[PDB]
Amino acid sequence: HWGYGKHNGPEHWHKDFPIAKGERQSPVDIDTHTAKYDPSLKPLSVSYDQATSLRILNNGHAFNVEFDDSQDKAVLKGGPLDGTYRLIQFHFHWGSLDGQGSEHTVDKKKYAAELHLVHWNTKYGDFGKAVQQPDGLAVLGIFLKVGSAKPGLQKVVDVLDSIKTKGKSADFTNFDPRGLLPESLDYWTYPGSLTTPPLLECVTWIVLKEPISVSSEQVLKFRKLNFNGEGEPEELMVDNWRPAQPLKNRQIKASFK
Repeated sequence: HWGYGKHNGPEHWHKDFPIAKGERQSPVDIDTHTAKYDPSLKPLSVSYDQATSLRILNNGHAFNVEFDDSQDKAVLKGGPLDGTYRLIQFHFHWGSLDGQGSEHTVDKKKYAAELHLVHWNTKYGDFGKAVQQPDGLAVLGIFLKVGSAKPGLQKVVDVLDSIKTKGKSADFTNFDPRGLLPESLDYWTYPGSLTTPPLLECVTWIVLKEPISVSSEQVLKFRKLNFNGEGEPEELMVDNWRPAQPLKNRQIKASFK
């Protein structure tokens, strides 16, 4: 099955998921000089005060922090979006080295990691329905650089030893995702896709301009995770990122001049 190795990595995915070569694939390089300021784009509204985190899961590709999405508790609105998008999970993509790991790039620059806060459009009723719609998902992408520690990330880092291998989960209640946001909500936006199979073209991407900083120790703990299940040969969970895909007939818009 698909993964990030030589024999099952991003260059192979098209054989099972032909949309991999589609018209609105993600991630992309964000060419900052060619993105256009769109003065009509609204400020984002990130309403996470009532968020209810539930669990953290190593799914063999990344780790997901899952939320209760059966009510409007943590929602994203505004910006390029029409309607209300509920937070379902967040996860990260990261590298084996500090100079790679992000999925999106900025003027070809790779960050050490990238956080995806995944939300679905409540007009479609459930996540599984939403991924079948061109405006089904809104993903807030946040770059990570290595520097000072991010205090709001530490509770996530703390629990990773409990979910080392594929299929392990742990209770993860009362986590506040507001602690993962940068100061500014300035963003780029474009229509794209899931960055993992099934690669469905259902995402409005909202990529924040300002990265967060995390420490060397925090990222090193991400890199101790395993792609494998317990009792299988150890393969470190690193370099779980898809490279930039062709922009094709898309324009990236900026919320800021």
